[PDB]
Amino acid sequence: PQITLWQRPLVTIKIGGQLKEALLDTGADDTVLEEMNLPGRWKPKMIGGIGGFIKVRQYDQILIEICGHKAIGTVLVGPTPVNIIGRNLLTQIGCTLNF
Amino acid sequence: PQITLWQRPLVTIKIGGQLKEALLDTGADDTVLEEMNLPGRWKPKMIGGIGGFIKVRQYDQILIEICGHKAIGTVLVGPTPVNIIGRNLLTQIGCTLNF
Repeated sequence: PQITLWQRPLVTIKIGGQLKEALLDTGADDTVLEEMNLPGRWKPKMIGGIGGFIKVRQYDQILIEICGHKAIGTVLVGPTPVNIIGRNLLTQIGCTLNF
Repeated sequence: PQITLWQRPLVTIKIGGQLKEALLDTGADDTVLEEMNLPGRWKPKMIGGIGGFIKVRQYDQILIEICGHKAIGTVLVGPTPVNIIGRNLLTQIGCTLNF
């Protein structure tokens, strides 16, 4: 599709047979999801934004379907009002910004 | 231009005939630029992200230039560690996320 920015670019994604809402974020290096149970062993990771830095948990090779588009990679889990899809996944589904 | 997300979508902007560098962020509602001095009255605002909330100075009917195109909008000035172009101006230069 072509997502415009009059409103937040929210999309439905699927993870573990679950449909959830996510935000397509060109300003995020990594994908950050809300608190949830993912398969496996995590390592610790630090990420920074406005407020500063926080330590999140990280899982590898996680499958997420974005608008019927399969992507597989690193997902971070930490506190957020929304799941965030960063360029690590947006590249995969093939998203670009046009103007 | 059509931008890829292999790398951060950083662009050059021209603000107060001073030409900074900023990242096209669709995760951002508003535009927030590190500290500087612009004309007009500013009103305090408080914006939140990873790591929390910072207090910024809000200015309106501020003119910016993103890759040629002229946009008008509110712009928040403050303690960001990277200049961010948000939805508020991205729409003005008619940017879309495509996949």
